[PDB]
Amino acid sequence: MAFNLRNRNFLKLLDFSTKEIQFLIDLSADLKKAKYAGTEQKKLLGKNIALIFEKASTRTRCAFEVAAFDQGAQVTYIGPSGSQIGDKESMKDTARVLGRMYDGIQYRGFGQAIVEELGAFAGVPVWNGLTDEFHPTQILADFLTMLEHSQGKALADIQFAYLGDARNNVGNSLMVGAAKMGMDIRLVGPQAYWPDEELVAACQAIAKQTGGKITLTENVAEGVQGCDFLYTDVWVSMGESPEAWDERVALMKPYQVNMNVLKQTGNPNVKFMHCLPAFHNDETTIGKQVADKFGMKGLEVTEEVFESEHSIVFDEAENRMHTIKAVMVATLGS
Amino acid sequence: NAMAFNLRNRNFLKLLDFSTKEIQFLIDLSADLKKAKYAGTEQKKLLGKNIALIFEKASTRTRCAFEVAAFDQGAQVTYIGPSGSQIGDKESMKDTARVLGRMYDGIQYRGFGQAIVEELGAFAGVPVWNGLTDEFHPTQILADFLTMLEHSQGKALADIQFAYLGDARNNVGNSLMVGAAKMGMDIRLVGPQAYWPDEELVAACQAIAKQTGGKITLTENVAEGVQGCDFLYTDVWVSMGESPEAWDERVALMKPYQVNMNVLKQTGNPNVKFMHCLPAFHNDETTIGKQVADKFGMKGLEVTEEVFESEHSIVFDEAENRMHTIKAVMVATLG
Amino acid sequence: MAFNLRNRNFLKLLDFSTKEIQFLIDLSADLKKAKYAGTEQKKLLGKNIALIFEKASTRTRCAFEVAAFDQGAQVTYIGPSGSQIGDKESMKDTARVLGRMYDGIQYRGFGQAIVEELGAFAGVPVWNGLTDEFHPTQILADFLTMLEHSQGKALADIQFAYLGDARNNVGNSLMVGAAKMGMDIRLVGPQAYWPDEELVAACQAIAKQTGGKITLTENVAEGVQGCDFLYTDVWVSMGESPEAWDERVALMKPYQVNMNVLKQTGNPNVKFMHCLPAFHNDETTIGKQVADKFGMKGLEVTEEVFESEHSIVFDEAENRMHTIKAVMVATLG
Ligand SMILES: CCC[C@H](N)C(=O)O
Ligand SMILES: CCC[C@H](N)C(=O)O
Ligand SMILES: CCC[C@H](N)C(=O)O
Ligand SMILES: [Cl-]
Ligand SMILES: [Cl-]
Ligand SMILES: [Cl-]
Ligand SMILES: [Cl-]
Ligand SMILES: [Cl-]
Ligand SMILES: [Cl-]
Repeated sequence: MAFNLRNRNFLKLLDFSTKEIQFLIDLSADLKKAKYAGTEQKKLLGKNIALIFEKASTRTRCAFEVAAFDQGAQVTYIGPSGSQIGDKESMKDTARVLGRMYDGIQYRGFGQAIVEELGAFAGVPVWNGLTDEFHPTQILADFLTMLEHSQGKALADIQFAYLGDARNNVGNSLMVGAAKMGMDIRLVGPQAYWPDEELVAACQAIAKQTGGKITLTENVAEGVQGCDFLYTDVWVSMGESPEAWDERVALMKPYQVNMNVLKQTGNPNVKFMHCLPAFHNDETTIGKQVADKFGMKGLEVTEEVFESEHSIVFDEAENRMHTIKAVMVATLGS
Repeated sequence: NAMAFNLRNRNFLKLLDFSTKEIQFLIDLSADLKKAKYAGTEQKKLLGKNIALIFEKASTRTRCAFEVAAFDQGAQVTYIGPSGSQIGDKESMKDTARVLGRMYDGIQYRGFGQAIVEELGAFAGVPVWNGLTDEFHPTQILADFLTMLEHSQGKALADIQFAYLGDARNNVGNSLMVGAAKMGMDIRLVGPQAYWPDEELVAACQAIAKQTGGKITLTENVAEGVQGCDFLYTDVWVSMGESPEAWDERVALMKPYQVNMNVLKQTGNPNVKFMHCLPAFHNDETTIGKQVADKFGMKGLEVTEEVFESEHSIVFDEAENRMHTIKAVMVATLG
Repeated sequence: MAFNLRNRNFLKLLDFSTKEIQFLIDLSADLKKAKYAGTEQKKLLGKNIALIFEKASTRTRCAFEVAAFDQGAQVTYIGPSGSQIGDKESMKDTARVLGRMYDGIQYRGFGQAIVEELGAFAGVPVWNGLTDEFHPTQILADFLTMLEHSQGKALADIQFAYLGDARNNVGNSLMVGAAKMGMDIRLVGPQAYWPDEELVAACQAIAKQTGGKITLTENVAEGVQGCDFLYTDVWVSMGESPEAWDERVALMKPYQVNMNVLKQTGNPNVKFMHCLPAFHNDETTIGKQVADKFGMKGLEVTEEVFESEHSIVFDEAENRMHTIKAVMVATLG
């Protein structure tokens, strides 16, 4: 497997087989154990990595940096300003220049087309740290986390529901991943925000080969029944207009993950997941503005759920690093 | 070493969180690490550690000190600047703390209310170091006391007399007063009464000082405040984050507390040394300093160029010592 | 030259002799070989470098970072905001503080006077990563690249033309460098944008000693006749007001490097160079806005040229790193 991943880009899970994805998750677990044991071998010694961010990030950027450092690599962070990218230099040119100096490149930003163009022109591995359409490294971490908290199930045995805006990058990626791994995923939200028809048809085609199931529904009780995990994300994503809150809060509010939703699973051990950052109280400037305008306290999840014993969001966040490390080691390591 | 043991895994949020002997230990360790770097004998005690540096205010010395100290000790760093991350607009400090705590071995924070750094320190689960808040600037004062010891030819801190002039209730004034009380020093806070430190903080420091033999004097009178001082210290009259409307109201109030050569002469001490945490407004070579001094027809604000560039000024030794003392804090808490 | 380069600042090519510049070029080639062979020895192990940027950068910043990393050094990037520089703290004070903590300092920004002040006060080597007036590290990379693509010619044997805005940092530095190395350079552009007369005079004096030739001309046909390389750069530089485009497109467009200009060289082996970033199509926001407004496809260079077999811009861009490495190794190693 390892050999088959060296020099690969990591642009989207549609580009990877079931067994490649399982391999990456297994490698993540091995690297995690090694870091905890003090026995990590540095497979990226002497390698230099460029991290391009055109959107804000805490987890993803930090995960890249720490993963690189632990593995012996050095990093250059190219933030939303300070470089020539976009205003003064094309992505084809930036890809070719960075490919001359760096051993691998991460990109977070806007359209998937941009990352694909980087991936085609750079000549070194390119990794997608989030695009408007997909967020592949997040789902690797999510699946590692589900396996850790399931105590001996395979992925193909796990049932989970994603609530809210199912057509954002995280919803898209969860559906693709669930299909690839034979899981039972429910997307529970307003029909206007279900994923793109062609993406759903592609994933259903995949799911019929892997034994996976994909349910779209507006009905919370039906969607969440028997779930091991409940997942949600912000209702308006980076780059979108705040006028979207006016269009969406009324449609999404029934899909807020609150204690009643956990109770509707019927599963006393239900675990709550969120990719983060989350709006669960008034301790952010945006969350407070939205909550005040619409008369809410927490948006996609309440404080009571987010801070409960059912919440595994910080384990999930940690696993961003271990899984990003696995991607870099598989694609760039010795 | 008992001090070393009790310091492992601690935050460094404020000097009020450390004993007199712990603070002495950190100063002593700083001197050892300084000697080691100069001799080429420094051992890397932070090999494989990763540190996150959160900055919500600008910085040259503190940022650079944390980076170089980490680098020298074998650690790697992530700088998380005023924007580019999810902090504050999209993610709470409690959440940020817990996430960073999962990935990094230690975290620096520079920013606004002390309450924020305290929250980060409670929630992170790894050492959190305060690189400046509105209320306190603890790493600065470690550097200052190492510098005073290096320039005092064998005197202990408990033997040193010093005055801080100007805005005595800013972070550095607050911290100098706590540090002086801890270490048994004689400190005079010299400034307008409205800018004296909070009465509750003064009372806490007077209690600390009674057991160490320290002395705390608050006065508006410069000549009585500086008599006999080994060191004179000042800082800008308007601090980061305060409204810049304050310059109009404060320059004329604070101008009597400018450190100039007459003030040095009022000490009556030919060996007097001048200290400033930096950055300093001492001429027309900054945009802000030039605009505010020109408004009053002044050449320099809190300190003159004549004092700042004199043989009495030890500000660049003090600046260098920011690195060696931040190194001690990180080695003690994570080494 | 080894003894002579240790602890030096690298503020402008005017400060270096012909032999020192050739030594840096030769060292860059040796370091490039070592990285490609996997034999690179770390001569900056344990050194810490500060990188101050008051203007944007992709190549220069990345070059300094990768060069340092490869050589065992660590770096602090101090970007256009986040520090106390300028508004709160003087450059004399900044220099002195950074000199206490770091082993070397890079500066990219505005007036050359600022970098000179930093180099006078820091007490450690200071390197100019671009100023309004000069861009010395670029020209090292450019001359390394010419030597690689000239089939055994020496620099003193090479003829080249720079087209467009001759008084920008890159035009200035190419003229200085051409003078130092005995080259035949033509600066080809509108006379309002020819380099300062005092700098031209200084370069002519240098050229008299080295056998170099410096020509200023508005004539493209004559200017490019026989050249081995054609070089251009954007018509409006960082820190200039965007209103400059309206003045300069009409004056500069006859100096666009297009396939007809390459043809006018009479040289089937002519190669095209550009410091980058370049406006050669509509795939940047500034480039698209300006070109669309003026009915053009590409500004200083066309796509047809830039993506042609004659274009060596990515080799040149790579060479930014190997040449910055040499500057650091020579001055701090
Ligand atoms: C990690 C952030 C994911 C969110 N859907 C967004 O794109 O903002
Ligand atoms: C190091 C800066 C200290 C100053 N009192 C401020 O807070 O701006
Ligand atoms: C490397 C950029 C060169 C250009 N003359 C500028 O100053 O913008
Ligand atoms: Cl994906
Ligand atoms: Cl609830
Ligand atoms: Cl304090
Ligand atoms: Cl004076
Ligand atoms: Cl030059
Ligand atoms: Cl053409």
